[PDB]
Amino acid sequence: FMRFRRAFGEYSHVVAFNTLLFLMSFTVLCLTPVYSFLPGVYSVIYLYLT
Amino acid sequence: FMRFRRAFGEYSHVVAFNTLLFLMSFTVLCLTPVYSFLPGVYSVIYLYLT
Repeated sequence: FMRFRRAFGEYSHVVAFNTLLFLMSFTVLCLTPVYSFLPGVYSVIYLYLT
Repeated sequence: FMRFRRAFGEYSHVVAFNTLLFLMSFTVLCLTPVYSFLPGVYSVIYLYLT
């Protein structure tokens, strides 16, 4: 993490959060066609969390 | 963008807008031969925006 903060300057805070959100959404999308509940409730959870 | 901000010192802000306006004017000049409306209205909009 110390090595990571050396690059990307001030924008590392934005980059890390964007990557984390993309990775969180990717797992849900990959797990979508087994539990059909996820596309509905996950959108509400994301809206509340944002 | 971080790499660009590493160089050019304080004048990166001046360089960026100067390049963007030049690109916009180049696009407008390229669209001139078919759309004859552009030279007047675009100049007026540019004067308003400046």
